[PDB]
Amino acid sequence: MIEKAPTNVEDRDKAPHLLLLAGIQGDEPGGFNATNLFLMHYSVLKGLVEVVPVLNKPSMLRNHRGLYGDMNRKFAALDKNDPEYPTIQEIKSLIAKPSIDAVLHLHDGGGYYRPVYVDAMLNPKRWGNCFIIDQDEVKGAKFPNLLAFANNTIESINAHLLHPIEEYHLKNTRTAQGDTEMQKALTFYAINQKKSAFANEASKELPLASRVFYHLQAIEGLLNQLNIPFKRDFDLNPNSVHALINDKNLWAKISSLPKMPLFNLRPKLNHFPLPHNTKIPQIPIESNAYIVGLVKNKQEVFLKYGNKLMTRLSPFYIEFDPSLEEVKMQIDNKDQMVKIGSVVEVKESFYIHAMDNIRANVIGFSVSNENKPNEAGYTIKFKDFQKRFSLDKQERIYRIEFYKNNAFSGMILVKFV
Ligand SMILES: N[C@H](CCC[C@H](N)C(=O)O)C(=O)O
Ligand SMILES: [Ca+2]
Ligand SMILES: [Zn+2]
Ligand SMILES: [Zn+2]
Ligand SMILES: [Zn+2]
Ligand SMILES: [Zn+2]
Ligand SMILES: [Zn+2]
Ligand SMILES: [Zn+2]
Ligand SMILES: [Zn+2]
Repeated sequence: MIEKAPTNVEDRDKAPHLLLLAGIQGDEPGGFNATNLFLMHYSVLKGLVEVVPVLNKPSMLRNHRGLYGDMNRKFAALDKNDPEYPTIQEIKSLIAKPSIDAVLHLHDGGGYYRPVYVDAMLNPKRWGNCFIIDQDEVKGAKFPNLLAFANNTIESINAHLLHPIEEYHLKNTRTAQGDTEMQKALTFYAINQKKSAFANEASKELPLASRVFYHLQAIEGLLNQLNIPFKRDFDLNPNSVHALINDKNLWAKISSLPKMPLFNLRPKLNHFPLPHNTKIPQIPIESNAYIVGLVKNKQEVFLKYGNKLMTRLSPFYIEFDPSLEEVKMQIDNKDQMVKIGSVVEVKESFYIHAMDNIRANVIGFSVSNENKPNEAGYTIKFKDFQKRFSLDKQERIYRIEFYKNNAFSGMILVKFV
């Protein structure tokens, strides 16, 4: 759970409080790319929006809906030995908090919903491009009139239509009065705790940038009805949405290793160091996005950005000695100290100074065939590199690794501008 709040605490009580959820199935990327882009490029000026950007992370990592069955069918009867029993108990705690007024759950669904039959793709049994409620009202809620909030939200979405077929409509499922599937579902538990709950569906038949465009129009619409004010730093059209999701300024950081670009990496990275006696889900990880992770696949380890594969790691396990903090280096004529885990920019040349009990291996450069080398003490230029060992496709980024006895001591990266 991540909060999105005003930079000054005084404003938190000044507007209502929304709970925003997505990723309860791992194969619905419109939903969790939208929660991600909201977290990165928007600001909430009054009130609060709490976000769980992906509820079932093990499944998002395996591009699979469910893994332990459906998570959106486990809010009623549930055996105490079920594997996700602890996780739904926590989600139930989040919904039931006093300070939460409203809930929005984001989905991607098949076809295009219509309130009457038209053909196989367009009918009341489909889920795509609609906005959803359990009941027309909820006696006891702060905002009890579900039906009106929905209709004004839909009006807003339709003023910005790309093409005529994507038009939005309302869908009421009348949950308390018949169908037993929605009785086991998330929003029905939420109205039983007297909260106003909603769902948005975008059609699985659209390219990713269009699905996200509509998930963002829906959020922008609902926040307007609740009077939670906001600001974004970009123009909302499909071309601009495509350019923020595929942004060349995105990064990820594994354990104590340095920051790496997300896009334009090589497909496979070899002899990549990782800590021993530590199961893969326990290895720390960081990014300027909220949907990044690691997952074990036979012998390799995969780096994921939502459902996109960004590179395959071929690892090797070794103790991580934390003793070494910094290293001395010359860059474009000037001597300086550089901390373990940095990135540095070079126009012409660099040089590494030697150390006690520490060994250094510049990956892509070599001076002999001895397989545990020490390449401290050489003046090195761009033309001295074997370009195939670069970390990127543009052939400008290279690794430097440090060792002591049988232990890994740290990494640094160089970038040729
Ligand atoms: N395709 C979805 C519809 C979303 C239902 C909504 N009430 C929620 O789960 O919050 C499903 O079959 O569950
Ligand atoms: Ca080397
Ligand atoms: Zn921005
Ligand atoms: Zn049992
Ligand atoms: Zn779904
Ligand atoms: Zn219509
Ligand atoms: Zn795209
Ligand atoms: Zn392999
Ligand atoms: Zn020296």
